[PDB]
Amino acid sequence: MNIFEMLRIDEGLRLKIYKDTEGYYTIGIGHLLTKSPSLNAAKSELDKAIGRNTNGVITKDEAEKLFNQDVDAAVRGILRNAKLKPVYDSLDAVRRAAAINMVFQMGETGVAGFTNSLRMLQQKRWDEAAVNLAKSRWYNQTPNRAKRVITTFRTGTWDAYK
Ligand SMILES: [Cl-]
Ligand SMILES: [Cl-]
Repeated sequence: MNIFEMLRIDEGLRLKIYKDTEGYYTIGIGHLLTKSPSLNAAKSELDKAIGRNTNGVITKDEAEKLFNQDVDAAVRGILRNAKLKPVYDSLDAVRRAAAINMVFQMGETGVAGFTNSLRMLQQKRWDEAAVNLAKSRWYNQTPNRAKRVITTFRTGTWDAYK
C-alpha cells in the first residue's frame, strides 16, 4: 500500500465531470475543478488542466496524470508550510501518507487549522489525536473516509485499507 493506492481507494476514479461530496465539480481521482456552480466554468477549467478540448470527458492516462500532479503538489504544499512541515518530518512513513491524504482532501490551509491534533501527532499521542481529529466537520461529513485516515494515524499500519 502507498499514498497513490490509498487515495485511489478513498477518491475513486470517474472519467466524466461529477459533483463531489460537497457539490463541487470534480473529475478523475478527486481533482477538484472549480467551486463555481457553473458547469461551463468546470469544462473550461478542465480544457485548461488537460490542454485540449475535452467536452467533459478524459481518458484514464489523463486522469492519472492529474493525480500524479496533485499528489506531488500536496507533498510540496506540506513541505513549504511552516505549521505542517515540522509535523510531517516527525512522522513515520505510513502516518506521513495519512497527512498527505488530509491535505489532498482539504488543502493545506484546512489541515493547518487542526492545531490541537497537529500538536498531539507531533508528540506521538496517537489515541488522543484520533479522538481530537474526530471532533470536526470533516469527520461528520465524510465519516467512513475520515475513520480510515484516523485509524492510520492511530495505528501506523495500512489495516483500515486492507
Ligand atoms: Cl491543473
Ligand atoms: Cl466517507
